[PDB]
Amino acid sequence: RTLIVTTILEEPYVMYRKSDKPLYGNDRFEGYCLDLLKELSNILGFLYDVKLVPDGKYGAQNDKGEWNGMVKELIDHRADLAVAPLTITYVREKVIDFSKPFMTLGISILYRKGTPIDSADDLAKQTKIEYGAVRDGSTMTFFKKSKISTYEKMWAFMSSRQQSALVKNSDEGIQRVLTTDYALLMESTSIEYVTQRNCNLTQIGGLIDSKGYGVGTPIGSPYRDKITIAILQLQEEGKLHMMKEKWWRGNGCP
Amino acid sequence: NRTLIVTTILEEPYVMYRKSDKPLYGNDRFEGYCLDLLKELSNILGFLYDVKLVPDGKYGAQNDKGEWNGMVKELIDHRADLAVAPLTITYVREKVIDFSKPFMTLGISILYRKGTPIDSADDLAKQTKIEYGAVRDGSTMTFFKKSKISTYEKMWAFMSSRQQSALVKNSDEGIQRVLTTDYALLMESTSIEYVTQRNCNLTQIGGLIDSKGYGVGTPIGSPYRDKITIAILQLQEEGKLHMMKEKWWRGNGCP
Ligand SMILES: N[C@@H](Cc1cc(Cl)c([N+](=O)[O-])cc1CCC(=O)O)C(=O)O
Ligand SMILES: N[C@@H](Cc1cc(Cl)c([N+](=O)[O-])cc1CCC(=O)O)C(=O)O
Ligand SMILES: [Cl-]
Repeated sequence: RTLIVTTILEEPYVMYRKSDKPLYGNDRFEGYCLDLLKELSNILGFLYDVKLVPDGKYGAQNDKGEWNGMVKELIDHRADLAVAPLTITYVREKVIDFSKPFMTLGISILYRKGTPIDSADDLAKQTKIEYGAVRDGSTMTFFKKSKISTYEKMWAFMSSRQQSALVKNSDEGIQRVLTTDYALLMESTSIEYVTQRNCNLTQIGGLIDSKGYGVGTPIGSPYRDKITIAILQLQEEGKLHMMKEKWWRGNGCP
Repeated sequence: NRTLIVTTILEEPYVMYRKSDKPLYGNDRFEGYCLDLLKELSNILGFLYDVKLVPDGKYGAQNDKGEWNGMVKELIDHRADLAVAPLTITYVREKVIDFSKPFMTLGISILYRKGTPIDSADDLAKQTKIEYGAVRDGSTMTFFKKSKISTYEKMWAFMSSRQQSALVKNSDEGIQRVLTTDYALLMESTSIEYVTQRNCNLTQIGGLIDSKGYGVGTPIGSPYRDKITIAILQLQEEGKLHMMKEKWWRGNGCP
């Protein structure tokens, strides 16, 4: 009856706690998602064991059909819940049962300060500034699948030259923005996070799409609806808003 | 394939009587954002449907005895297969019906006249000269009624005083009350956008007080809920929902 929770290291949602001594079990971790999981477990009355997804991926398909990451963990019933910044997409929703979103966001642009660039359109209609995304997350998958003129055009640039405009993780993307003439396409809530800790960076433009993070469960899970209900309540009570502010504060930038 | 019964409610610009010089029949009677959404869903999922106005003309709330009414009750009692309307996904409602994921996201905000120094809910809550309220026994009102958040608790107490006279019968009345008197209406943000496109002396004050969505309602256990959620997710990603909103919201301009 103790639930297995699959998740992934991603600041500030899930991080190894800083410690002078070895930590064990759930105490090894901290972050927004750990806080959310505590609230959920209290409300619904379950125990849980947090387990990092072994392959270190969120979840995508390969050339012919097979899934990986936390999405596959759910499909195989190697996990009961996935509590991470896991984007609710229709392709994923076809293979797992997502709760309703605990956070809403969209793709936006991370870039250095001091430029005239103001929108995705600006990037798309030029080639002097490089731009790209982290591989195999919902962000790359968005551009790859898009039939929307500008984003289709952006994908062609991004996917060209054996995908040299893409990066392996957000941290590398961030360093690339800091060091070179490069703009990173990134989920807005992570842009918010980073820009309040590094005053040299800023968001460019608004959100190019709209979507949410949801708790994942296997198709047919009896916990999904209960989790949705708890989330809706936590949102209404202002507790999700408080949780976000707790983890996003950072040092602060103008 | 059995034709689905879709309960809904007249609410501009989601669901409206179409303008015709001759009598209209069946689904052709109505138009609006929700009709377009419904047409997309039926094409994608391959179902036929009959649109039926909710007889009691209510969204869905509980009386003193916990009893539901409105489209919520229609779903619980299996008198409709789907509810396609600007129906707010709340935890209280989600307990008794099965909501699809939201086809539109929004929050409570403030509708008020341009030109005032008022900038937030907090500004309203700490004073008593400017009247403020919500649609009586509506979902926005219910948020305040139930809130344990200090500022919103304070607003509800003010709102609820004088046998709920700061509450208005409906949105239309609230709008006219904003236009005629010194009154601010707590209203769902997507409706504020609609109104301010057409009433150039009015504006939204401050940001969203909360965060929520409108979803398609289905009875608990419905086979259609997850299929619809999947269809909505896809329409959203494809940008079709945004186009649909643009279509119905765009006004003639404020020069
Ligand atoms: N939400 C993504 C996973 C993800 C989450 C976060 Cl929180 C960040 N990030 O902190 O910049 C990055 C990514 C992966 C790049 C992406 O797709 O945005 C998914 O569901 O695949
Ligand atoms: N979303 C509300 C129904 C509703 C929808 C709209 Cl679209 C408007 N409106 O145009 O101002 C009003 C209302 C009811 C007043 C309210 O709850 O604010 C519910 O789910 O009960
Ligand atoms: Cl759902």
